[PDB]
Amino acid sequence: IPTGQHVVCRPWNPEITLPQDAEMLFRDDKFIAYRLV
Repeated sequence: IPTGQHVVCRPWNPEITLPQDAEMLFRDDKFIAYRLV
């Protein structure tokens, strides 16, 4: 994880709601990956 950033994964949720400070990385069948910047 790049310094100052935080990568977070959550249980798969097609309707996942992320903050404006988040960027989407990818969506899996098990979990969804995003990072805070």
